Amino acid sequence: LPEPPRFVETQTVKQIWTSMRFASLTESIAVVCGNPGVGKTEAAREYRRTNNNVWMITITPSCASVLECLTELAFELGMNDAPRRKGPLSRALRRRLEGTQGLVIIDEADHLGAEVLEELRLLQESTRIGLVLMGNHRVYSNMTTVEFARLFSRIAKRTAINKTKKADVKAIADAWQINGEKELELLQQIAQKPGALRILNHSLRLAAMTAHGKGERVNEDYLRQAFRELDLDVD
Amino acid sequence: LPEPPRFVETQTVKQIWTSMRFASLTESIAVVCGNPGVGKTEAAREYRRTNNNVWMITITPSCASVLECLTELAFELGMNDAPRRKGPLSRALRRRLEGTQGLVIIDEADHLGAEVLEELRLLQESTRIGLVLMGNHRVYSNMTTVEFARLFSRIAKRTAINKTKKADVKAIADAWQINGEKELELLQQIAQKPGALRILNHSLRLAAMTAHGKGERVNEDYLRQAFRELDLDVD
Amino acid sequence: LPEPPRFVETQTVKQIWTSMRFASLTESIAVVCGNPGVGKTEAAREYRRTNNNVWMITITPSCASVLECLTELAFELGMNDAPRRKGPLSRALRRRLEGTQGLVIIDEADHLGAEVLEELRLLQESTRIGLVLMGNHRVYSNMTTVEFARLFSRIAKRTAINKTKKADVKAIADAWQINGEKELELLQQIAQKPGALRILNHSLRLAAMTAHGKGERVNEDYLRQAFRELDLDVD
Amino acid sequence: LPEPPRFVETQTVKQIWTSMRFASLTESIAVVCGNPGVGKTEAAREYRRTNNNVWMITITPSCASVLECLTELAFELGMNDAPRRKGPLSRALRRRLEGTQGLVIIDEADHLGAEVLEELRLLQESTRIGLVLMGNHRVYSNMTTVEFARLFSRIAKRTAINKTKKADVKAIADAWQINGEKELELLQQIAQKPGALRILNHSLRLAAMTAHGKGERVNEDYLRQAFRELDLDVD
Ligand SMILES: Nc1ncnc2c1ncn2[C@@H]1O[C@H](COP(=O)(O)OP(=O)(O)O)[C@@H](O)[C@H]1O
Ligand SMILES: Nc1ncnc2c1ncn2[C@@H]1O[C@H](COP(=O)(O)OP(=O)(O)O)[C@@H](O)[C@H]1O
Ligand SMILES: Nc1ncnc2c1ncn2[C@@H]1O[C@H](COP(=O)(O)OP(=O)(O)O)[C@@H](O)[C@H]1O
Ligand SMILES: Nc1ncnc2c1ncn2[C@@H]1O[C@H](COP(=O)(O)OP(=O)(O)O)[C@@H](O)[C@H]1O
Repeated sequence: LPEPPRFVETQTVKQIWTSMRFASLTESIAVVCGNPGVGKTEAAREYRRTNNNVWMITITPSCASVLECLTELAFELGMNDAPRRKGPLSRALRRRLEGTQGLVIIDEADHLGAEVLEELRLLQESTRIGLVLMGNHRVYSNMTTVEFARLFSRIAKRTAINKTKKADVKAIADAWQINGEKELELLQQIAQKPGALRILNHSLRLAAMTAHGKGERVNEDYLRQAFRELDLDVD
Repeated sequence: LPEPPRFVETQTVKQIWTSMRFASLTESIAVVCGNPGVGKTEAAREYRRTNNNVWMITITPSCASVLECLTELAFELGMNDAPRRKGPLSRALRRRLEGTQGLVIIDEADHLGAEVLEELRLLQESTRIGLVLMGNHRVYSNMTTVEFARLFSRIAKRTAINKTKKADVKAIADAWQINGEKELELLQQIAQKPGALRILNHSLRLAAMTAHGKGERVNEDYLRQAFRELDLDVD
Repeated sequence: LPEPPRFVETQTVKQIWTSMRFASLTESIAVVCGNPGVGKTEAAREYRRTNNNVWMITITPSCASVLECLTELAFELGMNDAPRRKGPLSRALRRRLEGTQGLVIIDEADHLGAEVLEELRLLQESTRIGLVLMGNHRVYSNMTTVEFARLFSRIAKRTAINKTKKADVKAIADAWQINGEKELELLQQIAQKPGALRILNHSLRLAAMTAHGKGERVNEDYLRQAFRELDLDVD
Repeated sequence: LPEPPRFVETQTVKQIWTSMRFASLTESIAVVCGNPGVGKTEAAREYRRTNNNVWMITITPSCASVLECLTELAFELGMNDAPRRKGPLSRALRRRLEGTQGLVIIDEADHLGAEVLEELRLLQESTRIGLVLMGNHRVYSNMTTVEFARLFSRIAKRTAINKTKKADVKAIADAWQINGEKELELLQQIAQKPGALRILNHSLRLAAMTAHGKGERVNEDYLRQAFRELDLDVD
């Protein structure tokens, strides 16, 4: 019956905003390597939504080249007049973004070739801007160890988040107006299982839509009805 | 002599609308795997008919590629200016649908290659929208098990409907104004045989057109005259 | 200090030999679909080792065609003079194997195209012999449903083994001369975890080589020392 | 404990031998159209095994052409010196088989093109021999209706067998030494379900191998244990 919150600031969100603003204002490269289902994509989307001079793209294996990634960057910077070449595209990206004190955000940096990430680091080094990587722990694990070693000298900042926190899901429950202590422990048990923010928000929206359709309050019984579903331990 | 109902809300329809709104507002992927003749196509059509920011396509083996599916999507989103390439088409689809909080509905997801469904999940993950699959039980059975395993982490919701319910055909009979208890049992016997909604609506419209042509009421005799046809147990 | 047994007859081995001799003497097709680590490969190898007029090949994705599979068959039947064509190869395979009352054994039948398995079933139907498939549960799950439906009429026999039995690991412990009841329960706990025969034989040979290097008897402590290794619950 | 019979003469076998010898000595074309699992393949194999001047091939969709079928015929007639052309191959087949008063047997004649079956009927008409077709009821159903109409004038004989008989399974039970009346009725119930000879011989060999492994007689309980398997009514 109250509003379902689309987002809440957490301890992990306040950490990743600190590292984000650090990589931007420092104008240096930071890696966010950690297991997904923790919210780094939506946190970076929230940062780009709140703050200007911030740019965030995604990288697919269908867009794993240098040219496709720079085309994504040209679409993100607001330039539909991107040349199909690699050279003058790169120099136009260098022209547009110089002096902006901007921030480039890279999601799924584990799908990168060495030439692609090398062109991105030489780009940001020739632009005096900040670069932020996302993905699993393989993003850092592809570097330990000699081809990204100068990049390992440029990579100074990383905040690695494997699993969530107690105050993390506590602030989430505060956003969703949850005060049951057994409910708190059950949400922590949800946070124990992987895909934590995903499975958590699934269970929360199931319980919320159930409590609105039945006209009631989300209780621990609606949490058991939601979390008992989704077939997580089914092989 | 009264109006033949084109649609009725059922328990299965109320379940699949719940899962549909869940996959949309959750902005995550849900699978509807189950044997056909249960009404999932017309229920999704009804949901798109009642609700805005909702998009539903179909997938044929003649349109089983990435490019044909994205062309279907571009036709569904109202963009006749779709480029024939795969790249700028995908980025235009990403531009148009971002911020819309929309819902993509996929019918017959059993005909999918791994690259096609991978491009769709990377699309919706780069669009912050909801994706709904339809088809038989092979849609989930193609995943159990490693190539869609990260998608099995994204696939959290599924409502599997094999056969219908008693209150299902009861609400259908209430839409068709049927109060015979033997008529109720005979409609349940229709629901026992597969292609349940198809064979059921066939028998209902035969009995209705028969009762209008003879100027009478649909009785159990018109139900036997309709259901005795269609040659279901003929080899 | 006694001899480590390379093989023991089990209840599952006696079942799969029954189904094997049934598919051979019946001269019809039988499917063995079940999760691996149960010993179906070594049981079929043991059957071919003990019995004549028995042939067993493997199928890789590198040999997933009709021609490569029939080349494997020609190598298995003892014919190095196999033509590189598909036709006269198939007719020579039909000539050599007719009247032999033989048995063809197929391992990893989940990697099959429809043309390959169709050529194998038309081969064995034109040879009056038995065909045995192996693999996971996807071997049968690729048929439920119309292209292998006549093959589903030819497939009459299947013995599906998901997990092991109590008398299974009891006979294994009897082969390895184990009489501890807590040791029996711990071997059953090994059998609970998947890759059951693989992980079991790994733990047994670790404990046996440890007891021979230390000059002792395999105890429950050597079982904990072996089974505590292998890093099964490590992510 | 007695010998499992590989074959028994039935009423259907005595009928199909009558039609077989009729098509041969008449030197004319006969069609055997009927649902499989009735034993027409093994009956024709038995006829070729007992009788000389008898030839039986199979036809696959991989060998659906004229040339592949005549190559099968040249392999069946004992001529490995078959030319790869269509002409001199056909004339050598006409030379070898003239004056022999032979019999050509065709299995799965439903996979035939019109040119293939036309070349076979012009072959046998230019050889003064007999031609026998096998397959489902579609073999005759592809002719009703003008392109095989002169062949419908040459096709004078057909014996269509859809399902088995009481004396059929009675003679089978006499071959398998079965004297239980409830056992007789249960074997008739096996004969009711399609794939009759296939499912029947499967159940018989399961009960026989079970009675030999347990050292007992095949009873009605072994028939229930065999026939209760095979998962026939499982979807
Ligand atoms: N503050 C928040 N409150 C609730 N859910 C959140 C929050 N931030 C992120 N999420 C969740 O995170 C999920 C996606 O992030 P995630 O999958 O962890 O990204 P990645 O795959 O890049 O690690 C979304 O389903 C969203 O519900
Ligand atoms: N509420 C309803 N009342 C009556 N019939 C329905 C209803 N919803 C769906 N149907 C029937 O469902 C049929 C088509 O759905 P279906 O074939 O089950 O889709 P799919 O093939 O994707 O499973 C239509 O013939 C329609 O008559
Ligand atoms: N009788 C037996 N005693 C001990 N181990 C066995 C026996 N039969 C099979 N195995 C084990 O089975 C393993 C391989 O079989 P498996 O991997 O299950 O085949 P598949 O992969 O085809 O299922 C081997 O490691 C072997 O040790
Ligand atoms: N006299 C017989 N006694 C027992 N079984 C028989 C006999 N004749 C044929 N069969 C059975 O018929 C089966 C194959 O024939 P079938 O499949 O009917 O041929 P088609 O597929 O061409 O119709 C075999 O499994 C064999 O066991």
